[PDB]
Formats: sequence, structure tokens, C-alpha cells
Amino acid sequence: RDEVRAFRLRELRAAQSLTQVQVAALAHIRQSRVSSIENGDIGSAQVNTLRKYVSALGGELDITVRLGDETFTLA
Amino acid sequence: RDEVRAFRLRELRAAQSLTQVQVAALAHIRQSRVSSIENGDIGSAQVNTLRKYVSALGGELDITVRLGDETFTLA
Repeated sequence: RDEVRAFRLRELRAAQSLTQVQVAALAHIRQSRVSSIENGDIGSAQVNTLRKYVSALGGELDITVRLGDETFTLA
Repeated sequence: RDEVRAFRLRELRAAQSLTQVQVAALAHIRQSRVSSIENGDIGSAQVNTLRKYVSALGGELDITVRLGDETFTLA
């Protein structure tokens, strides 16, 4: 469900070995929202929020719409 | 531009003969959001809301984190 997702985000921070608070301020994000996404939430977060989280921990967040044969980019 | 991204979305909707008002009802999303997320405010868009919309256009929204060459899926 979201457990898989949660673990997809939890390890971005674990790899830098930073706490949830360190990151909220490294990415400039409410620690509440930071914790919510680490828990496989994400549906209630601005794309921006999510991007910052991932950028902060050295990744590139790519948002795409796949329709039929081809796909389109949003981020 | 993040306004060309969203204008690509406007055309997907239009090609399927749906007005913003219909799209709204279809994904149970406030019509106010759809106009903006169609005016290019993707960053500000709440993820699930943007999920809800892209599917009322018959699409899969696809969120992944690119690290090195390898990329990992969230949505």
C-alpha cells in the first residue's frame, strides 16, 4: 500500500543519517508534513513540498503522466 | 515553463470533450483547483488532487526519485 512508498522515502534521509528535524529545516518544511510523508502519506502534500524533501537529500523528483503509447512530464 | 506543462494538460482534457466543470465533478475535486492546476500551478498542487485529475483524463500519474542513473517509484 503506502508502506512500500513510506520506505521509498524513509531511506533517502537514513542514507545521510539525519534526523526528521534536521531534514525539515534542511528542506524548509513543516516537520509535521515531513513526518507525514515519511509515513507513506504524500497524497496530502504539495508537489513542491515533496520536491524539496527529495532535493534536500540529493535526489531529482520526476512527475510524469502516462496515457497511452507515450508519457508527458510535469516536473 | 510550468505553464506549458499545464497547457499540455488543458489540451488532453479538451480532446476528450470535457469542460473544467465536468473534470472537477468527475474526480470529485473542487473546480477551483483544476483551473489553477491547468493554469500551470503544478508545484502548489496537492499530490492526490493531481492524481485525481490526471485519472479523470484517463492517465496514470507517476512519481519517481532519480538518484544516480537508477530511479525509484513512489506513485
